[PDB]
Amino acid sequence: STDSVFLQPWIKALIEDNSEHDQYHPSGHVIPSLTKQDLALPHMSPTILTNPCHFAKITKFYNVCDYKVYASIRDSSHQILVEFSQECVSNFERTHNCRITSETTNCLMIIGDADLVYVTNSRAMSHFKISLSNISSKEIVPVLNVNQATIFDIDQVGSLSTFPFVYKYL
Repeated sequence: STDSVFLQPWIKALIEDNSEHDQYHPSGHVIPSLTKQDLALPHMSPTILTNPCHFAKITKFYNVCDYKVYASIRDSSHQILVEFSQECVSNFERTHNCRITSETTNCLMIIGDADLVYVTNSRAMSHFKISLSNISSKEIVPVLNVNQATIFDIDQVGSLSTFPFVYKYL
């Protein structure tokens, strides 16, 4: 099923339960690893369907650096920045024959093999190309690092509004 009924809040709870940025592993994975088969047919994979954590929406992308894509995603609740590893990019391209920023800001995406890591202002400035001072209340904010990703035009997504959520209520 491609129904969006499987899109439930998880980002908010995830960052709240892992607010200990000094204790949580920098590369601590937050969701199960997905396969190329899962990325091929995520709407046919119960592992994904029954786990809202795998569901995400793209609101806007920033840039690409070091063969990694830097964008912003959210869910039914709050919004958080996401970095796509070189592995993620390569696999995505093989699957979809396109880039992760190829008109995906109104599409519905699925993440896999992702971990949670906290970054500073200068980091988000140098990586995501955006200072946190304008999009956060704190100098240190959580970011999602995704190794498996696949995007399908299922659910139309709104644009990136000018207001932080996860970085505002951290």
